[PDB]
Amino acid sequence: MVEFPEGFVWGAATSGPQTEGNFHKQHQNVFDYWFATEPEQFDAGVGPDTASNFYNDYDHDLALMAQAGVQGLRTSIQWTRLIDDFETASLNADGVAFYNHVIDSMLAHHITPYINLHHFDLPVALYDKYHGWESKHVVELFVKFAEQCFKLFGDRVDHWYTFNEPKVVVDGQYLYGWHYPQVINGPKAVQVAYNMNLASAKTVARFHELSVRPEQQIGIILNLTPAYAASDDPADLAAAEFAELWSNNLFLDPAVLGHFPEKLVERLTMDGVLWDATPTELAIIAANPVDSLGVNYYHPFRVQRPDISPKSLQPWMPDIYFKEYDMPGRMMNVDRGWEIYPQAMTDIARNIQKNYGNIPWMISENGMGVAGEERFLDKQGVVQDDYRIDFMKEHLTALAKGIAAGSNCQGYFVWSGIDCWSWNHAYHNRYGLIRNDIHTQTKTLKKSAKWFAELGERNGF
Amino acid sequence: MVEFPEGFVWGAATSGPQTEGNFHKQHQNVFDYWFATEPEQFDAGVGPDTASNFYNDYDHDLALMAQAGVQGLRTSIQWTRLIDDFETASLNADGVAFYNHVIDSMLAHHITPYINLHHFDLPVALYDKYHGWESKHVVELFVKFAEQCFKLFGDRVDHWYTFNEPKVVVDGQYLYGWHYPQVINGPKAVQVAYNMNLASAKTVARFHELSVRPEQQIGIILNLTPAYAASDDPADLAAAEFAELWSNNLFLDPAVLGHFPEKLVERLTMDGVLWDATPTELAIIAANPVDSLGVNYYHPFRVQRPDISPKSLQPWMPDIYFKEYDMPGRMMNVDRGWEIYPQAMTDIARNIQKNYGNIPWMISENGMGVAGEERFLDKQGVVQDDYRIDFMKEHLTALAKGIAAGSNCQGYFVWSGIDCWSWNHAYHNRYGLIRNDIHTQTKTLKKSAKWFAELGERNGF
Repeated sequence: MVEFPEGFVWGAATSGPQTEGNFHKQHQNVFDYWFATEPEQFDAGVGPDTASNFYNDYDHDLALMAQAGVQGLRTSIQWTRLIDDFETASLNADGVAFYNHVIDSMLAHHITPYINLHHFDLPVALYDKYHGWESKHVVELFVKFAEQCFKLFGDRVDHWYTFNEPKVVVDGQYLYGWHYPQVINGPKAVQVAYNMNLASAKTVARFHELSVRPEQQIGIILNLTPAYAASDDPADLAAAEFAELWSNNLFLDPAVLGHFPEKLVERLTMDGVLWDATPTELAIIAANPVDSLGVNYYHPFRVQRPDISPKSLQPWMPDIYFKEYDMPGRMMNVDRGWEIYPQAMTDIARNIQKNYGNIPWMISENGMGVAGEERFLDKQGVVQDDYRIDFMKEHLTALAKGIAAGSNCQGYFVWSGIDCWSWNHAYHNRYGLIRNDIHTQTKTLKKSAKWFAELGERNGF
Repeated sequence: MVEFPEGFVWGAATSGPQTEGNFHKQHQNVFDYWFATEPEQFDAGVGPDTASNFYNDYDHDLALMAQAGVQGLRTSIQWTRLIDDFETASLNADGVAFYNHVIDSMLAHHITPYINLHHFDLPVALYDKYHGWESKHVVELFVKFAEQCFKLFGDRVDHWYTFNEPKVVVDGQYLYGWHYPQVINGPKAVQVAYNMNLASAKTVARFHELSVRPEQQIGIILNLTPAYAASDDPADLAAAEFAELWSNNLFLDPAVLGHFPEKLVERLTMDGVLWDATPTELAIIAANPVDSLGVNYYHPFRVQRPDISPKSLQPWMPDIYFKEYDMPGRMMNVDRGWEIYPQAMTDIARNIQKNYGNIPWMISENGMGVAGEERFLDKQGVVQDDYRIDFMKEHLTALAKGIAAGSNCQGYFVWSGIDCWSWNHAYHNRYGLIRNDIHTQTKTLKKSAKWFAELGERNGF
């Protein structure tokens, strides 16, 4: 009734920081330090020190994911676990040993590894010493960490990603207080977006200098969620224009086309907040676009005119040009606060096909987070998460229309395999096909896990 | 006709425990204790307590080696003489002063020092308290002893070695009963081989943190004799394959390549006898390969299939996979019971050249032992050891072929300079260019010693 291309990958996505726990980890990332000093900023004071116990229980957790139909698992390597000295990227022997264990264990459970290098987990010491992603020297230290990952694990990992959602690092660390250091500074944010695009292009370049087999490829993972104008009012259309350039093109265009979006550069310049770039850096970005795209999609983005004129006396923010809009009658993931709009999948697919060379891409994250899932347990402690199955069906239906129209989508990864630690929200909302009882770290397939395994067997539903 | 590279080093090899005697030595090594409790185990009841009287007669002993053409002398410092308290590697002042005397007397006689740190002489107290090389705390105590050597003597010693043939310690102490404590335990032997490799890597690390001169270099002395298959039968080829990994790669690969041979560790793992290692220790081994290689070689090594299945019910030993083979037609040194086959030196030279990066190396032991050399005294009182001269001609001819094909061999060290004490064989077989009458400690050049002096003036023959 709804079928998918031959070879389509059915996978799951997590990250190191949200699964491993902090057991024996050498360095604190910014979230580790945030929790150590202000535990009250986290749901129930549950931080990342244990998370979903993946450091200790990886082998059996991978077996459960394989049970759940996870043919590919995408997670991340922590800079703060792998590296001893950041300046030279010397190696923490115990951390290298741990990532070889989980990659080997993925293979033994017949899971294809997809390895992302960075997922919101900047080392706090590099923020204290250089201001983190503001520093083009920190950019270089990142590339040297990437180089080690490629040399250590490239022999049995084909599929890599530089970053998960750099835009969330920019927004979170420098615009809205979501991430420690909670800086609130538009111009810095512009430089950080620049610096992270540059780090990604420099990592792509080093990846291909070091690759040995043709099937090795490196990509990036972004939100491509479209900006719908609230109305056809010119002021709402103009707000949606800028929201689109700034939330999507800022990263999509340099990663895939090789250059920054022309209209955005012009607006940033006119406002006096343009990044500092050099011709040599821009040439690196132009010469090393990603091999593939990971699309994270959860909810649409709707936007109307700003309440006050953008020429008002205020600190510069991208938000001076647009304000978020609530559509009456929207479908809502309420205990979460997000709109549910599957059709955006189709728009994204068409946009990639028409405007971005129909580059090979995957849905790298799609999922629904729900609170208090103990209420939906049945007589055997199996969460009856039909809502999650229906949510997956609605978005997969939309995806398949994009594919039949000709968009080069090659896989679908659910967020997430096993309930994992959702930053300051901790375990308030669950996303997994597999429930984790975090008091005992005992995990059990949900109803959606068996549906997912069957979806992969029939390559459809 | 047979010539050698410019700057080739013609030297002699010995050790401290076989030359010094035990004169005023603070501690017993395992051979001292063994002789003191079981003198019946030593040929003619002769033990290490006087040996070749080097403690008392070092100055004129060195003058004789100088006469005999020894351009560089390799010997060893005894842990049991240099160290007072083993736990802190505190210094015994008379022992420190003794080795300062011999080193300065070497330089005064224009003999270049080659100092080895360990030659079968573990302190017996460390076996009693910790079971010796079974203990990674003993491994740390060895590095403190070595640290003291580099700081005490590194101002006028460029050339160092960590161990003379750890395999002989493993075989002797833990497999075949050649060395006190005479333990017969395969699994323990495997741990000991691991620990000593680890000890050597840590000593290389400490050495280069304390080096000041670029000429300073440290290596290890190994027996690299190939394991020749008895025939082309698969079972004999398989036996030789294990024999080679076990007898050579076990040490050659960590020392030079920075890692253990994967086929060996696979086999030890299936057999349930793999050593206990940590990721941090393995990183030290990988980070600190030796600077050069000392190759000892005396006679070939031939191997056939085991008599019974290695699946038989029997304690684990390396030998369940191979058995020694006697080849019909072999060329024999009949009295000693050793086959003569100088082409092995060419096989070693090529293997170093093609598989180990043509690392700088020397032949650190080659020599011929013969009993009852009184039989060849002439009226001037000099041993006419023409057999010893031909043997060197034969093996140097083979070595030159290896050098001509491109192997980076840089020296040739005769075992030995002066007749010395050969463990339980004591003075039964004589190996030196210089005879010692051990009743009077009177030493006399043999015929081979003028020939060796002539050889180095003429860097050929």
